[PDB]
Amino acid sequence: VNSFSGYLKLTDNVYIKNADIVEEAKKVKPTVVVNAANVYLKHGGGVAGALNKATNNAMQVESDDYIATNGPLKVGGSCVLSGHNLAKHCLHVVGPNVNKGEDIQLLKSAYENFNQHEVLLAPLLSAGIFGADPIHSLRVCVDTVRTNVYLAVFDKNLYDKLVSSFL
Repeated sequence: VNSFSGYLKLTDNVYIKNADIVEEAKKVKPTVVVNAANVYLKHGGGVAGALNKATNNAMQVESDDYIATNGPLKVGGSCVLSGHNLAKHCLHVVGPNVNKGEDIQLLKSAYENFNQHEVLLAPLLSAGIFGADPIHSLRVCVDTVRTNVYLAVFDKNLYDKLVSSFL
């Protein structure tokens, strides 16, 4: 497990790669994979939908079981569930959605959940439909995460911009 290869080292504990996170998980077999989730743990698009489809909807049925007892998650909160065939554990983290007016300061609180796990395979948080600048999100990651995080970035153009600014 944790057979990470081909990653570019940005800091002493942050690594980056231009790759598909679902294909990486099947190749690395990580201990933890991170899901960019919403407060109701509905995996209907983005990274969440791709992970759930790779689990043949096993992630969605487990997520609904957790919501039935916990209710909605808080922005910046997280929960650890099973990783099914993709990893041992899946950490669902809810970043702030600046389109809904949620505070961008809460992105530090979202990344702080990574410090509960020794090594993670993760995407960037609060980007895309959550509306935060991906370069800003990566800045908050390298500033708050003290454990080993391996970042998969799908877009080649975005990948080159992040590398040019952080290496």
